[PDB]
Amino acid sequence: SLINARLIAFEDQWVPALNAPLKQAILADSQDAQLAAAMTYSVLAGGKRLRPLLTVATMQSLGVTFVPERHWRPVMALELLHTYSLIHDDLPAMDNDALRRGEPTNHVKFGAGMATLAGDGLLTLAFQWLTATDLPATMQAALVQALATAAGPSGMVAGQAKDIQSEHVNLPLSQLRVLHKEKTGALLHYAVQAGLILGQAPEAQWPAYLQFADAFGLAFQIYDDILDVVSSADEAKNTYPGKLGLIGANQALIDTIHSGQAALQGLPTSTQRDDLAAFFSYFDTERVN
Amino acid sequence: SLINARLIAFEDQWVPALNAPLKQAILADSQDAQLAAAMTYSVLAGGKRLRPLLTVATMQSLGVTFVPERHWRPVMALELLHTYSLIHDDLPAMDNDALRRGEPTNHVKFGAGMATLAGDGLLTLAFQWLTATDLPATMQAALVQALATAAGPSGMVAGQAKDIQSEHVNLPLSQLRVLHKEKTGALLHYAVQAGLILGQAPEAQWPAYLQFADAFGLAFQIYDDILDVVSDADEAKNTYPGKLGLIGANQALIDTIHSGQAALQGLPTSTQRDDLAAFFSYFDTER
Ligand code: DMA
Ligand code: DMA
Ligand code: DMA
Ligand code: DMA
Ligand SMILES: [Mg+2]
Ligand SMILES: [Mg+2]
Ligand SMILES: [Mg+2]
Ligand SMILES: [Mg+2]
Repeated sequence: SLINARLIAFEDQWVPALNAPLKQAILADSQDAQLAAAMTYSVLAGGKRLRPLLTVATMQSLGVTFVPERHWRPVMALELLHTYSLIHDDLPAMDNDALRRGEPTNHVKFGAGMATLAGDGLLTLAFQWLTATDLPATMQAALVQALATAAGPSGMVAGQAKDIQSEHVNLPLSQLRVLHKEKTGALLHYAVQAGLILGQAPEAQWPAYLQFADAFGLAFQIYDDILDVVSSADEAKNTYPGKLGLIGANQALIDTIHSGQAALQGLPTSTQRDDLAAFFSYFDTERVN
Repeated sequence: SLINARLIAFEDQWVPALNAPLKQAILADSQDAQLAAAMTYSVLAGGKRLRPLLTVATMQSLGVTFVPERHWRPVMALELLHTYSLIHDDLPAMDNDALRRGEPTNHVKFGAGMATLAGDGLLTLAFQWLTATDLPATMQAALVQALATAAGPSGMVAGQAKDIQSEHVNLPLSQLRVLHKEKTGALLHYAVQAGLILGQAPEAQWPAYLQFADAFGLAFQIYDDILDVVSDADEAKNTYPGKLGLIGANQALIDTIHSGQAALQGLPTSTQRDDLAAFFSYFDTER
């Protein structure tokens, strides 16, 4: 399948705009040079910025204008948190990886101690950024509650815990779904949820947007599993192609994409919702072939 | 002695009360039993709870009584974050310690990976707990901003980064002071600031409360340095006894206690003065 021209236009506008203030902001909110450099290193090493892009596309789809002085820190808090999860995931105690985002991993460059602290620093800074701007306190509190719920011991960290415990266990698919929903699903759910909070989405619209979000999070993970096989064994077993075969994984991807599209078709049509729908064109459903 | 009995009586009442809902609360907020066990193990292994005790003492000195439905999760959020910091500090990549709070460290019991996640889980859960009750949103947001500022890369974590970077380095005292204010001062400053927030302290009283908070946090560190040195050469040099000798360190402790007592004198009522002053009795006995 092909990437939608809408999505190309959207990322060309937003990726550089979201990225530009990162280095100055992280440094401004730090009181240690090396810590600042370590946190920034992992954030700037690369990244599709899928999570904050989703937040912005959600906001736009609610007719709400992104204002950098009000919205940039809260939106990019999610990217700080996502980046922290990657630093800790690569650590010697965890996955013990040498490369991340095409660069040496944080601990290889700074030491395992400083890498651990860079992760802790980014996790914490995320909550400072959610509450750093002139947004209503009700909206700030809702963001914090949502992010902590998505990121913590019922969400991303629970998923990471399950991953430790499943390292040499061939999981049934039903159990793998629960793991995925915590480990990767929850921050993608939050990405959209944050846009609903910032855009003050009427309550009646929440189910359709969040069904879209959950479907996007599931498609993301199935595609990541597919990419692990096609692109450049016991943990390969706990993947969609590991459970279902490559064709079966790709059928799951196709079904999930359609399910998310169907969810959004519940809301009134608009060009901005067409932009949001177009995020599914990130997933090439012909990559298996 | 009398003042010491006052502090001990406060702790005997409040520590069991504050601890009681912890196991059930952490479990309710988790979706992995092993993770919950690892988080709960380090929180319940012990701890003087000085940080949430300071919050309670501050709020009640301002005339706001502790209400469990409103206040328990937000107050104990500070203790979850404090506990996270200890777990990560003990890790093989950091201090590589075998015992914490009278028990084997988290990574000895659960492994380094799960201990790292237990710290991450506690840090994140702290922010959920701050915003978990139905306190006014202005208060919730103020607590989150204050805690993240105290705990993050300008506060605690920055203090920890300076500690890594000074492992085999003889720091000048002026640098050591900055390191201390970040590493241990910041969360103790927050302990009192959280009480000002929850107690809706009048704005003119903030300076006296926070001068007290800073003196307490400074004294806490000097006392910790003193006790470490009493109970190789690279370890001891970046401490108060290392810089000033044990006599000078003790003189610094005594002067800092007096400064904190002086700060409290600027509060408008005797009841406020006496409530927080009992915390300096902590230094009058041994651990
Ligand atoms: C499974 C998982 C969470 C992978 C990293 O996420 P990503 O593919 O969005 O990475 P990046 O942030 O590097 O684009
Ligand atoms: C929350 C998080 C960072 C998950 C990454 O999981 P993984 O180790 O399966 O993916 P990757 O190959 O990106 O490390
Ligand atoms: C240097 C430092 C922050 C030590 C632990 O503080 P603490 O003595 O308050 O620990 P506990 O929570 O075990 O009472
Ligand atoms: C924030 C934090 C946990 C600091 C620990 O300092 P330390 O390692 O000197 O104290 P301890 O002797 O309690 O590990
Ligand atoms: Mg990994
Ligand atoms: Mg992993
Ligand atoms: Mg230590
Ligand atoms: Mg240490």
